Amino acid sequence: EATYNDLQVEYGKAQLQMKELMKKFKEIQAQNFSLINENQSLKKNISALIKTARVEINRKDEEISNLHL
Amino acid sequence: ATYNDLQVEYGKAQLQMKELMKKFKEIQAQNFSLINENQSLKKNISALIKTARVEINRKDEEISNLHLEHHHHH
Repeated sequence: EATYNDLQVEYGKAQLQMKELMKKFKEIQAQNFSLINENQSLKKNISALIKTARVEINRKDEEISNLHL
Repeated sequence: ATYNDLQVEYGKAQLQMKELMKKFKEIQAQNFSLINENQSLKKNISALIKTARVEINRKDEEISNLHLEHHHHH
């Protein structure tokens, strides 16, 4: 049978564990937020790069063909 | 606080910590997927920049050569 003081002791231990666990949760939530932002910007970066690259290669191929013609 | 009130608060703290641990593992799995996906996107971008540069540079030199060939014959 848990005593009144034992419940007070365990409650304090639980708050210390809870504070420690809440710190780790906010940390991994912070990491989640930056990882998602990095994910979305990398997709926007690789998309603009593909468009920039194909546009410039086409334009260069048009010069080469006209010069040959 | 009464003895039963203490049992309740203690039990409630335990249950909040279990709920918190569950959400932690959920988010951790998300971050593992995002780290994996971001690393590959960064390798894609490096590969694509390299190959586009090779193409553009090669195109620039063919354009240069064709202009110099023309002038040399005019």
